[PDB]
Amino acid sequence: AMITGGELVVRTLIKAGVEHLFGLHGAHIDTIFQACLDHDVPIIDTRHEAAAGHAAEGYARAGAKLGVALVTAGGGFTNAVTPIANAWLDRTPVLFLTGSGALRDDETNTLQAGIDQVAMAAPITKWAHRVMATEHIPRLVMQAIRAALSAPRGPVLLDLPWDILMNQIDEDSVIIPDLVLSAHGARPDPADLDQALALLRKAERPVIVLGSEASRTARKTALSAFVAATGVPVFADYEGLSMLSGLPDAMRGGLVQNLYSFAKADAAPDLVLMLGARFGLNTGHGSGQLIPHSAQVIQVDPDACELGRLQGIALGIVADVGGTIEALAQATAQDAAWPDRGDWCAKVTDLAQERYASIAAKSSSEHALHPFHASQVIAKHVDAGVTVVADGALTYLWLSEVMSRVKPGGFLCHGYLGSMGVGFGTALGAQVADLEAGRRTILVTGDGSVGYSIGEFDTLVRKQLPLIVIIMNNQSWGATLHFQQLAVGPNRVTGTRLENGSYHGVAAAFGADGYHVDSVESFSAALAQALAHNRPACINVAVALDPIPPEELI
Amino acid sequence: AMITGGELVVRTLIKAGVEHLFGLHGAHIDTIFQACLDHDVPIIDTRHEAAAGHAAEGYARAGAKLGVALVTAGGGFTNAVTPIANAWLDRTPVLFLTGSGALRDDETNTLQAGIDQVAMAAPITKWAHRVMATEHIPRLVMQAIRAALSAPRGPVLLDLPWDILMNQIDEDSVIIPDLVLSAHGARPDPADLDQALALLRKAERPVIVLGSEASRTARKTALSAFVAATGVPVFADYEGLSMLSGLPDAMRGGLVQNLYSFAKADAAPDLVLMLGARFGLNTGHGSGQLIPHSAQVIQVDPDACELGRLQGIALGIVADVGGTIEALAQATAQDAAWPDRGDWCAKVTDLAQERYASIAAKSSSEHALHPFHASQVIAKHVDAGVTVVADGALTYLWLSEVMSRVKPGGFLCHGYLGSMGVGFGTALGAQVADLEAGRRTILVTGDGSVGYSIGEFDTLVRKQLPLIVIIMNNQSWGATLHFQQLAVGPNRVTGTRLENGSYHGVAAAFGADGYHVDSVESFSAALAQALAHNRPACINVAVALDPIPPEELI
Amino acid sequence: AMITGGELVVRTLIKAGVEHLFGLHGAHIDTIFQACLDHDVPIIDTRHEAAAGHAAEGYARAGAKLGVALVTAGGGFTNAVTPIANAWLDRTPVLFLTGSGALRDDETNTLQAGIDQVAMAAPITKWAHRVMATEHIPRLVMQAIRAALSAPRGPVLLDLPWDILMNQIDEDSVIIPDLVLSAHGARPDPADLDQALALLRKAERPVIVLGSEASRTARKTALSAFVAATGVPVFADYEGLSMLSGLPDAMRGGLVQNLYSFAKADAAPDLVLMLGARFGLNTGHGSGQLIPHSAQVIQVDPDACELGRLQGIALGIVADVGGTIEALAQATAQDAAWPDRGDWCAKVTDLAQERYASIAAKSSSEHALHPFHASQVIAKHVDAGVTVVADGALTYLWLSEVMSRVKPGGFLCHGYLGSMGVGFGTALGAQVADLEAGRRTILVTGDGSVGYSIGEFDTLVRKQLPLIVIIMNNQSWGATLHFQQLAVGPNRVTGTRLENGSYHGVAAAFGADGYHVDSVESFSAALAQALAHNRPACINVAVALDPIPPEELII
Ligand SMILES: Cc1ncc(C[n+]2csc(CCOP(=O)(O)OP(=O)(O)O)c2C)c(N)n1
Ligand SMILES: Cc1ncc(C[n+]2csc(CCOP(=O)(O)OP(=O)(O)O)c2C)c(N)n1
Ligand SMILES: Cc1ncc(C[n+]2csc(CCOP(=O)(O)OP(=O)(O)O)c2C)c(N)n1
Repeated sequence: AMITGGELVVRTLIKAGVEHLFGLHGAHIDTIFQACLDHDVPIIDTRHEAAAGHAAEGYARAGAKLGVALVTAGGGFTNAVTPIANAWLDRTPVLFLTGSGALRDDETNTLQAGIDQVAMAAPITKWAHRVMATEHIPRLVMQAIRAALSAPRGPVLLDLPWDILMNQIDEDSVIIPDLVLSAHGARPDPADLDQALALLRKAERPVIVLGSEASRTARKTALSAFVAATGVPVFADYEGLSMLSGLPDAMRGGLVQNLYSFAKADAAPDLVLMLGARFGLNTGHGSGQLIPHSAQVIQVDPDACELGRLQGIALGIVADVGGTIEALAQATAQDAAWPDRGDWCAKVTDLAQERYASIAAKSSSEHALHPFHASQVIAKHVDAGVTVVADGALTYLWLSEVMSRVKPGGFLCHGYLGSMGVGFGTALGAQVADLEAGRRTILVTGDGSVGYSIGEFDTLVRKQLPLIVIIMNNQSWGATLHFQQLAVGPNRVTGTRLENGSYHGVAAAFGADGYHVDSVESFSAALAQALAHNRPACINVAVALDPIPPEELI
Repeated sequence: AMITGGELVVRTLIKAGVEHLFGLHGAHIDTIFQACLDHDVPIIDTRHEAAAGHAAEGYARAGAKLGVALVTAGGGFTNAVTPIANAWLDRTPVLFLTGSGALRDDETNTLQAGIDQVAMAAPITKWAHRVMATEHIPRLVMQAIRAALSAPRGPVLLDLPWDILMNQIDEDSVIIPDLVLSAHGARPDPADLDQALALLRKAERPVIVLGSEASRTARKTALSAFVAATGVPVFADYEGLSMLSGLPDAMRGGLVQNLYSFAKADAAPDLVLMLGARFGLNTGHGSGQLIPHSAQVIQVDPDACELGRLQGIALGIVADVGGTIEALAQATAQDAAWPDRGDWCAKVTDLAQERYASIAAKSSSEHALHPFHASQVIAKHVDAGVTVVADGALTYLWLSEVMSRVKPGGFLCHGYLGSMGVGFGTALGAQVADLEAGRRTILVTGDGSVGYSIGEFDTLVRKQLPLIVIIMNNQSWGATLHFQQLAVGPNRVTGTRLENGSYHGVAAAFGADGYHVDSVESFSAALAQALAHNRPACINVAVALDPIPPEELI
Repeated sequence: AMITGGELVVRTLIKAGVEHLFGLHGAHIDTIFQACLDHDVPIIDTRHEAAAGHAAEGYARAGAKLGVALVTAGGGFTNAVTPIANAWLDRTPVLFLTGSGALRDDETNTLQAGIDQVAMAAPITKWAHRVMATEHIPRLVMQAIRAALSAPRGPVLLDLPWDILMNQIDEDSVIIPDLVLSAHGARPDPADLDQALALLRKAERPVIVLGSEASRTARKTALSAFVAATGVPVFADYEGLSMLSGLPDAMRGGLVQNLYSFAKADAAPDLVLMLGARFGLNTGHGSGQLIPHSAQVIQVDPDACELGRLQGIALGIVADVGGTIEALAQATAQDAAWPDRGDWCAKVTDLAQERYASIAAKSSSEHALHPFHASQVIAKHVDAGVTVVADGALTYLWLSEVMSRVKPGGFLCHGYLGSMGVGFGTALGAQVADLEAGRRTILVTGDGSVGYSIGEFDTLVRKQLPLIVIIMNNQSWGATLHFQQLAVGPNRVTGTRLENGSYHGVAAAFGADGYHVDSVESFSAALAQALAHNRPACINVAVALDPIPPEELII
């Protein structure tokens, strides 16, 4: 009945409800591997701690739950920092467990010791802390979990010294707490809710914009009730998109980028209800290009700093986005009637169709496969049964154009960090989450980005994870090459070409199914075949580089 | 119409509703002084930045509003770090504005430059940031204010480089935003509130315990309604104490320390509703000595990490404490009649009286004025018209014993930092806030502690702030001297005696009224006279050192 | 005559003498790419910022010069953190140039912004700083270089906001400073030098142990003179090893690990002169197993905190190691003849031979190629014309056993960070530095470790860098699997097997020459052929997992 600190870690994780970890082995953290082995808790071990970190993010994002990453001292930790930073800006709930030097061997210039891992993580975590006593493990693990899961969600680092984990203590001398933290988020004051609803009622052209916090709490039933009662069209940033999948067509505004053309059509929203969507990269900053300067804005966010960050707002509410959605659905259920918004919804629909049609008209695959056409081939397969993860740059910009009319089970794109290459790990973790949900994961990445984590084909094969990796291959770091041509000059391309390498050949050498395609017909065939089998796959798609996606042209 | 960065700062503060600043002049921040002069906004300039920072804290705490501290580059900032740390652990909303080296003169080994002020403040602030452009000033000032005022309240550092402040910009090119942040805090989900009230109704011996977040939002009307509807007795840590002042005697449990004697009297609460009271120093940590292990605990806090930090809880709600109190009042205004709690309330009263009488029985001023007797002299004058600020150590431990019986308008004691000396600046700021409240501030401090900021008698006189400073003088750093005697040995006193100096003489040399007293009669007379006139005063009170306050043992 | 901040960066690097950068493109740093293009300064662009950072390290280490890494905002920077940490612990002079968010767009929740990159680098750099004005670029780049190159060498982070780099200023409005920093480091006070030499003279069994700072300054001629005058045997940690390559065999003690068997031989050194070798992982910590507790220790290091960190010393000197070697050479060029130390040098030689022979006697390739035998195949090709880079774990522990008797041009192994995977980028950078020297780079890595940076086969092919990557393949994360079996139990292997994948196939799919081998004969043939051509290669070597290397046995 003596147990290790690592055993305490795992017992606390199990009690919290954790069922998977992502990681890479080291002696420093072996006690956690041994405890997981004993308790039949899978640790999905990758070929790089970065991929493990991103997998924990992908698992969290796809499954709307806590992701758990597990890395060893020193380079284990430093290899996980891009995931930490990505989860930080994305508001993704990930518990990063890292080993560190033994406290008893402090300042001995020893193996993997001497990196101030807590200091390195401090700027990019909700909380980061080094455990000082084995007996503290359960309470501090649970504290870390509460930090990560609470609004706004985000990453936490718990640093566990080798001696602290190896230490044995009497199991009856320490209690393993429950996770006692309400599942229901805090909601607005009724006066604020009444004011928001009065504004929503009076608007001529109201819209809702969902952000990541909407996705984390995933109150889709309540969202549907609210949206059905009010008839208000709903848009979302990338992270919020999959929250629109259960909504009636007339109310699906799609990606918030679609608001761009509304002003020119004399149709700019006069009221915007932002639910966890920040003023920033995905919402046009303070430009007024998507969220009009002439609109009254009601913003709901758990972080007061965000409220009107870049633009004057009418009503700033600090509350949980999920809780607020519940409250709005509760309020509008008591309502006899809401203004008819058929005409406005139709306008929203028509404007989306006009964008899509315009792109379709301009796109030609006469000489090489057009990125828009390649994106459409994927779109035909996207529904509730699929999670789409997007990496690259031009690649996701083109892909985004087909994403609003489909209803993905999940959609995981770059956030503010825009870190090329994070998608592979992200998609691998998403696929683990998706297994329980009966979903198939498709990664859509660029030829540049896939190189970051290309070893993970080995992991797919060892773990029999049926991730489909589609590489949009334009023989370049594409968006950066576009930048050079457009911002500097046509003869100023340097350091951005990638005219080498058979990626499907690399996949095949790792035991995954490899395909190379270069047309709508060949791509359609390959994708259909890949989807028909429960096997990991790489589809290398030769695509044109020259086309400029609308988001880039903007 | 060209205006300075400093003018932008002050326009934004005014628009936010700021009416006072505390600080100490430097050239680096002169543009802010000049703008305040133009706009008739007082800056209360102290003799030490630490006193200024603590004054901003006291103003925030006594006034339930934002405090603003203003300090210059380098030593101005480093002199403010004890206030920042105190505000951090006390959850006190203070905006610290600091000057810093000019960006254009970066890395020139120049005057007051080269201190990474934001890095130093990062571990002890909700947000710390250095402004990069004059045009960003209004949006970042307002962002900082939203960070400080949001639940849980806390300090923010906004660092304003000299060139950023001196730069002039067209006033028409930058908008000064409003403070658009709901005054109403987020509330619990009704399911959680229902469960909490169901538990409260079934309990045989329920208690409520208030913490600092309750004092920050000051929802007194709602608290009264809730308490009258349920008949449940209410306790508080030091920071929540003044929130009990408007309650009927039967439901005033007073300081949470009074729960100590309940288990031995077979009267331990079976339910504890913690409203912003954390598990920690003031609540008995996880010992169960105040919050029984056998009790079911409902905990409400804006920080999920705090929920069941040191002890298992039954229900953990993340919400604003003020919003929650409003929600509870609203719910209990509409539900059935609540069970009578007269007998339990009388038990609470009797146990408090038994404690007070026991101390009274033991306390003798035969040979020297006893600290309990001195405390009673003060208590005679405490009501809504008074703010009591407490510093020293033995001094506040004795004072705490008389505080539950009285109903102070404000009570500001040490929090977790326990930093001797913070009281003087705190009380000076409190007196400023108390002007518009029609309150008189009394600082009760130790002879050791008063030395930290003794030059502030000058500030009281220059600004005509009628603070009464009562020095409980036991010619020692008292609690520390007791530590040496009790934990080490009677012959082991070293570095703790202070058998020198006429504090009243020091005050008089700064132009404040000085008194030296040594008995109940002489002390009563001096305090009565000091209270009769709106003049700053120092009352140097000779008190016994040997008596051990109940809390010291515990 | 208006030029960008990025042009100022590049003009300053050029004036300092930088001839290569390693990096990965981003728009945030394009102005630096464009300026390098104009000036014909190569940027070796990799498939991961980590590989670019490790390449800059390898270039610095192999080249004994400044390495420069160039990365974009946000994820560009965060992907470079492992290189920064590695350089930090290894005392390697690398200037990490990173983009960051524009100052004018501060706090706008925009692309790649919002990471406090300086705060993240602070605990693992000599200096980290974000540039506040375009006019400050030349003086702060040069200041950064002076920080990296000064003793003890280490990594510096210079963070260059996008607007600061794109901003254009009059090229004549700012001076580009020269690099004015003495090449000759500070030396000991003569009293301290005299005391050290008096102890060295009186000692019965003196040894010298070199550390990384000896490699950075590479005072080979002075070292040769000093060692010839005194006849004292010289050992080194991994990073100091190539500094022994120009010494006579008699005075080459080799890797400091060899000191382990000396006490049982009644031959423990009575004096140890530590020249930038710290007390720590490579020197036996404070255990006295290599540096005896009974020895008088003279320690010379540019960081006073290192001096007797873990063990009492007799004389603690803060000075540059190169400057100290020059001082020692100067002193011993004008003093009395030194005691003959032939018998002691012979004992050193005998004990090394006993270790090697013992390993050889125990090693069998009957059923699978033994790691010691695979290591011997490599050693046959190691001389001044070769840089050996070592990664993996059991892989380098075995490799270490053959490295003392050969004289490598370069030897770059794991330092204190022990970060599996850093070797590929390191070797790629080393191969760039080795070009001008006519040296060939060989990476000896594990099947586990190679996976970290395997996309760099692409870079080798795109840049025609003839790096030979040797994968010691035991189908596992080997040392960690041994840990599980030895420290936990034979039935407790979890998360450590890697029984999948054709690494030579991966290399081939990137266009590199691939070989798969499983015997002394096959491996010898593949290596000979790969060395005969100036082509990148991958040699996948099937080796046994079960053998325990002496360094693990000791542990
Ligand atoms: C970690 C990281 N490194 C560099 C960049 C700079 N960058 C932006 S887009 C881009 C090109 C991505 O190329 P690819 O993955 O092939 O997608 P494509 O644009 O060609 O579709 C690069 C290198 C970045 N955003 N993140
Ligand atoms: C800034 C700071 N310095 C030192 C201490 C240690 N300390 C705790 S109690 C105490 C004695 C305070 O003496 P006094 O203010 O005269 O109050 P007394 O206990 O005598 O009533 C000291 C020095 C502290 N808590 N904070
Ligand atoms: C970045 C990093 N991750 C994990 C570890 C833990 N670790 C130590 S040795 C080892 C095995 C290395 O395997 P391989 O590269 O194949 O070399 P081998 O020991 O099998 O020769 C691992 C994973 C580490 N030291 N660094």
